Order: sequence, then structure tokens, then C-alpha cells
Amino acid sequence: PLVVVLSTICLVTVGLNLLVLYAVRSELHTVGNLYIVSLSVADLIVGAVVMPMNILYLLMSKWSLGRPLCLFWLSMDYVASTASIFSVFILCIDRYRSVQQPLRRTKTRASATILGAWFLSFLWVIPILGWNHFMQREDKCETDFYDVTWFKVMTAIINFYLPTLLMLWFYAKIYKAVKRQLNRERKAAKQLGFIMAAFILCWIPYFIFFMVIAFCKNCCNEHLHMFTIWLGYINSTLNPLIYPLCNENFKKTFKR
Repeated sequence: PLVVVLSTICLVTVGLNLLVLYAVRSELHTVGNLYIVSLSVADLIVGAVVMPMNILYLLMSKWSLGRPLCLFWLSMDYVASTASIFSVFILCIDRYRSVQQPLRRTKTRASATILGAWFLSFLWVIPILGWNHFMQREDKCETDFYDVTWFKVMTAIINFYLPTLLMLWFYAKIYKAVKRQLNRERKAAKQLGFIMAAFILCWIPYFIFFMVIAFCKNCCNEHLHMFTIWLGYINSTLNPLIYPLCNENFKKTFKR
């Protein structure tokens, strides 16, 4: 019942993101829409590499995937999540730059910034790779730290709440700059705000959920845990679904 729904979700996500990539390569193709490629590839990663592993983990309780396989799937999960987060962050920082800095280039620095974001995302693999090797179960497919709670909550902090406040600060700065300067820019701000809202609304449930469950006595809510997992994955799917409806140009692009 659920497995077919999640498989349909995966196929829709991969297909729509592949069509987005095909549209990007076919034509756009400028300073505008410069980092939505990063969101598209992040969604490709999360869908393609996590969703099959997630449905395998979910169809029954505790199928073991293999120790290196579980490590690598967890690594892709976390690095793709943080890469998408900071990809939105650097997209917003570049929009702020494009709107304010030329008062006081973009193409050549965009590649450097995206590779830097990818590198800072992929340095997250090292904590997972080494926990007892240098920094002193098999049926389970967590292979992470549960006993230490403050490290987990600190990781949650640095991966969600600091980017959230950076998003809010940048949104306020953009709004104030637009107000003091004065329809196309209004539409761009509206689509960015809708992406931010979908992001926050449909990724906050699991984040706060395991923030509370990082330590509790009523932590036995695994069904709602997996519900929030597939909810967040749906949000990752629908970010490139909220995106196309706002822009008419790329709308006509994928109409082809």
C-alpha cells in the first residue's frame, strides 16, 4: 500500500528533476537561474540514493543493508541534505550580492562558491567515518551516535537553526532594500519566499521531532518518524514543483 506510493514518489521526483536538467542544458543558461541547478542536483541525490534505501529500510523493520553500505547511504543522506541547505543559503547570498554589491564576476565566482559549499558539505562524511577509530551492532542500520545527545543537538543547531536565522536576516535585508530602492523582482522575491516557506514548513516536523526525541521517555513514535522522513522527502520533491509554476519562461521551456 505505502511502498507503491513511495515508489511513485521516487519516479516522479527523478523524472521531473531529469527534465529540469534537460531544460537547463538545452537553454536561462545565464547569471539568472544560476544556483537552481544545485537544488536540482541535490534533489536528484536525495531521491535517487536515499529513497530506495529508505523504502528497503521501511518495508519491514530492520533489514540490514551492509555496514559499508549503511555508512555510505547515511553519508549521502546527510551531505545531500546539508548541501541543499547551504545551496539555498548561497543562492540567497548571491541574490543579495547581485542586488546590492554593484552599487559599491558573478559567473566566475559562482563555480568557486558551489564547490566550496560542496566541500564543506562533504567534510561531514569524516565524523561518520571515524567515531571510535581515532576519536575514542550489525542488524541495526543506524551506525551513528545515539548515546551522546548534546553532539546530536549541536549538529541539529548548525544544520537547521543557524541557516534558518541567516535566511530570515537575508529575507529582511532584501525586503528593506527593495522597499528603499522603489514587478519582475517582485515575482522573484515571491518565488524565493514560497521556496523558503515550503522548505521550513515541510522540513520543520522531523527536525523538531528528533530534537525533542534526542532525549525523552516517550520517544517510541517510529511511525511518525518515518512519516516525517517521507514528508521531508516530499518537500524536496516539491521544491522543483513550487519552482516552475512561478517562472513563466522556464514554464514554457519545460512545456516543450
